[PDB]
Amino acid sequence: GFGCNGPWSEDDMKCHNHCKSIKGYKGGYCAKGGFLCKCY
Amino acid sequence: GFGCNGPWSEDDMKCHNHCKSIKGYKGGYCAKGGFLCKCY
Amino acid sequence: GFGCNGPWSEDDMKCHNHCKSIKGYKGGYCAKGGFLCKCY
Amino acid sequence: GFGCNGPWSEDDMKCHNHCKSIKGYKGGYCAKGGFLCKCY
Amino acid sequence: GFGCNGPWSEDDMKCHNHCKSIKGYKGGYCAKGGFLCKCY
Amino acid sequence: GFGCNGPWSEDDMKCHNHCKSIKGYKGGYCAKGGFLCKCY
Amino acid sequence: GFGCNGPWSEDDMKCHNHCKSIKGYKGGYCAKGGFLCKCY
Amino acid sequence: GFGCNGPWSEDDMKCHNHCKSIKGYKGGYCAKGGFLCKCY
Amino acid sequence: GFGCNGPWSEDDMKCHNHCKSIKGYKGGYCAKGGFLCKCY
Amino acid sequence: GFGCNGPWSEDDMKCHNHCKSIKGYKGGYCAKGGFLCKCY
Amino acid sequence: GFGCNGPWSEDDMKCHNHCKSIKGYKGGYCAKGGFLCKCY
Amino acid sequence: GFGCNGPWSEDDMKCHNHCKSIKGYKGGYCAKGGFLCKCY
Amino acid sequence: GFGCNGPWSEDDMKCHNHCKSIKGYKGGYCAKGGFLCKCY
Amino acid sequence: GFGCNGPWSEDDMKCHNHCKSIKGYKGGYCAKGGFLCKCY
Amino acid sequence: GFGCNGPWSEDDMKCHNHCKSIKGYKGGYCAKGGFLCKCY
Amino acid sequence: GFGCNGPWSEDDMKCHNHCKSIKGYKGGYCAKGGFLCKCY
Amino acid sequence: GFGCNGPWSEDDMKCHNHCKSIKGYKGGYCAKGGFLCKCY
Amino acid sequence: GFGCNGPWSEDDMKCHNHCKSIKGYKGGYCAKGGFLCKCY
Amino acid sequence: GFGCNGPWSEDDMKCHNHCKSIKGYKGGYCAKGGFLCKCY
Amino acid sequence: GFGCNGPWSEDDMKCHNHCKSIKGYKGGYCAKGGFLCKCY
Amino acid sequence: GFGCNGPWSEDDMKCHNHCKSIKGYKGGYCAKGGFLCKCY
Amino acid sequence: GFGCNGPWSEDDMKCHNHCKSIKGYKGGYCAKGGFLCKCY
Amino acid sequence: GFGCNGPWSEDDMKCHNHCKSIKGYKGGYCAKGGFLCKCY
Amino acid sequence: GFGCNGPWSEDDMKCHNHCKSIKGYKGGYCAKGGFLCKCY
Amino acid sequence: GFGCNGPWSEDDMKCHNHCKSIKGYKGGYCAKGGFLCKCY
Repeated sequence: GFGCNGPWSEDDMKCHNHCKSIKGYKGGYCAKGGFLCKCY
Repeated sequence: GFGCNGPWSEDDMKCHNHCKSIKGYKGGYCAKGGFLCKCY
Repeated sequence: GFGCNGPWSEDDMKCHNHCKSIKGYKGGYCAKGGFLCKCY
Repeated sequence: GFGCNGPWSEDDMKCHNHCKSIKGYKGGYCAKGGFLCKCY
Repeated sequence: GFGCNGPWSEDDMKCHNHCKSIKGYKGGYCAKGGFLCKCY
Repeated sequence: GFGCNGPWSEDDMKCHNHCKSIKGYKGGYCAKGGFLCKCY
Repeated sequence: GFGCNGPWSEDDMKCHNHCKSIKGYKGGYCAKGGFLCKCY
Repeated sequence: GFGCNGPWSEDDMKCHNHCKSIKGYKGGYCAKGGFLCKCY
Repeated sequence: GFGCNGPWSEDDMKCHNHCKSIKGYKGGYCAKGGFLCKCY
Repeated sequence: GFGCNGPWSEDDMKCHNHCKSIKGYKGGYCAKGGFLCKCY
Repeated sequence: GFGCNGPWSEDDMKCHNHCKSIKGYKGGYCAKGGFLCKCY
Repeated sequence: GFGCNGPWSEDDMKCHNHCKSIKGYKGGYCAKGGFLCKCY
Repeated sequence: GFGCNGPWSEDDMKCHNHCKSIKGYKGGYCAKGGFLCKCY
Repeated sequence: GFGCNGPWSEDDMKCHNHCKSIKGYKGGYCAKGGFLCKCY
Repeated sequence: GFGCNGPWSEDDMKCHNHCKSIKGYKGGYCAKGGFLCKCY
Repeated sequence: GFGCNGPWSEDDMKCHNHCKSIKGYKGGYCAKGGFLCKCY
Repeated sequence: GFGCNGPWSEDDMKCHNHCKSIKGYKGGYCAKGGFLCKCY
Repeated sequence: GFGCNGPWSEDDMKCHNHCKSIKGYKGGYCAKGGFLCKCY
Repeated sequence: GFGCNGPWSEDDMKCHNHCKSIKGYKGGYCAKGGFLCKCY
Repeated sequence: GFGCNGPWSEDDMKCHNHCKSIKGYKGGYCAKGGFLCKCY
Repeated sequence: GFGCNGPWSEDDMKCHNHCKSIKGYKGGYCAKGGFLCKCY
Repeated sequence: GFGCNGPWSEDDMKCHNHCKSIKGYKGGYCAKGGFLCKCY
Repeated sequence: GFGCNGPWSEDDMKCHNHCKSIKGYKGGYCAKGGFLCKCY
Repeated sequence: GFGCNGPWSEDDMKCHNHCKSIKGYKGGYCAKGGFLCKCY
Repeated sequence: GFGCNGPWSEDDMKCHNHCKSIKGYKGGYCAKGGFLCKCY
């Protein structure tokens, strides 16, 4: 979810913004080859 | 199922929430290129 | 069949349940881009 | 034909059964986005 | 024409048979979402 | 809208032209698997 | 409803406008393969 | 547009031919997971 | 084109065979993540 | 081809089995990042 | 985001240009194996 | 095969378990940069 | 496995923690150039 | 960019040619493990 | 882990900083040829 | 280029053969840790 | 760190320049066989 | 080539066996720090 | 070979054990600066 | 072995401790220019 | 730096030429066991 | 050990300091041609 | 340079041959403990 | 230490200068056959 | 050359045998402190 949907993803930052909603995380990215919102 | 339906999927967390319904799993994602609810 | 009908599919588990009807298979999913009930 | 008629298709296996009528094919599915009986 | 008439189509192969009437084509299907006899 | 209507869409550029009607956008396309006019 | 009626839909924005009638939503589209007014 | 319509696309080269209509481009392809005519 | 259509591609060798139609090329494959017939 | 189709590939050994069909090759794999049947 | 989308990325410099938008950074690249816009 | 599918691989031990099925081998790993089940 | 997946690995300690599950081993690392969980 | 895209890179010399476009540089290569066009 | 990931490592000091988290250690480095966070 | 692409390189001699195309050079190799065709 | 990364290091002086940032040190080098920024 | 590929090399003796294919040479090894098949 | 692979070697005794497989030799070591299994 | 690995050796006493495991030997050192565990 | 990079160094004279850039020095060499450009 | 590592040794006094840790010894040095910490 | 590279040197006579290129010198050798081409 | 490192020593006077740092000593030299800084 | 390579030399008689290849010489040895094949 959060937009991590492979080639059909769109740069909506939903993964990034959602990850930003958690303390200790300054961003997120589509891991698992573009299919998981992984927060860091 | 559980919303893992490729480009026609919608961020309903149905995969994630369904995976959450099992002990030992803190989330889920659309593996198999967005076509399988894989729990982790 | 078994519900693997692209965007018009509904999460009826018919693919999954049908795949469950075979020994050695613990689930199924809509492969071929959501148009084939592939059992695993 | 053979039931591959998009959202108006019904799970009659007509595509699958028809494909089964040919040697070397163990099934069929509605390719072309649910509008062609493709045998495999 | 040739039977490609959406949900009111009937599996008369008229699209398929008509497409078969042309060299280089081994079949046909109701493209444009079930409303055009497309030959292949 | 704007023609993004899945397989029944027609190449009327209505999505593209409509997107062109907004500053900063040089085109548009049928995202959400062909069912949303997404402007870019 | 709201115009999400598959190939017989017309670009009346009824889905879009209806979705606009709810706070937090900047548009809507015909999900479920053109048969549900999904608001976003 | 230009035929980039996901699984319902047909190999009409409309994307490719349209891209060919621009200097500096020797072809085109359906990017965005088969839903955008991207010229190169 | 030539069958390079992501998950909805089918192993028709159309990319490969089409690439074979050019001197100096012994095959082809679906580059750009399965969305371009790249000849080699 | 031969199943080398990125994340949408399935472990059908089609690449491997196809490579096995050539003398001097004891297997094959999806090179080019999972998008080419490379025989060895 | 910013185009870092694995094999489906396109050389749009969106990662690079976006990274350029920050002082002290003269470029960017798709780290995490092509799935994160890392600025440098 | 056997799960050696680059970033889209999942830790199913299919490579490892498959390699275990051969005498003289105590494990396996995804060589060729994560795209070949190499047994050892 | 155990997370040793080259550039797509994530610092989940799965290799390390898994290695810790064996007596005589105080850690593990991704040998074979980041593609094997080697325990020490 | 410039083709430095890991395993999905193609030998288009785009990195090399782009680097050649700068005085004092006689070539370029995909540093950062194949993910950065580094000029030399 | 801790960033010791061969050529795909980035100078995040994660190895160094992590090693700093232990008494008696004034730094760390990527031993085992860049694939192990060794503390000193 | 010329096949010097780290772990995803294949023994195509493209580096070697390309280097052979220059007088005074009897071979080539993937320097820079497998990421540059260096001629000698 | 600081560029001391074995064969994948690049002559960026990051080790040297970083070492220069400390009083009493007129340079630095990649000790530990090219894997530690040692200041002198 | 011949397997001399740094940490991603595998003990396939391809360097050694290839060197054995030349008179006056009783073996070979991966010189240039594991990146050249040097025959002796 | 036989594990003599520079810094990426692991103490598998493969060089030593392999050397032990020859009469007159009571051990082996990684000569040529850790890149040749030399038997003694 | 036993840590005698040239410049990439680390002062783990593995050579020394291993040599200590034999009667008549009070230590060991990396002979052959740092590439052999010689016991004394 | 300046090419003094152990076994991965290449005879680019970068150490030598760089040392030549200073008055009183007629050459340079890779001291510290091939890991420091020492000028003389 | 203790830093007695031939040309790759660094003047860390580890040999000397370690030797100092024993009564009756006022220093140490790298005997065996720079490859053994000999205490005196 | 000229092959004087410690244990990783190879008997290429590059030091010797290079020294031969100067009048008054009948050979050369790797002085400075195998790390300088000294001509005589 | 202090530069007394056999053939790999360099005339840095580190032995001499270090010896000069002690009253009653007007110099130092590399005793023990070039492997000990002996002060006099 | 000819094996006169300091502590990393091996008793290959290459110096001796090479010296034997000249009339008036009954042997050779590694002069210059083990770094020159001197014939006598």
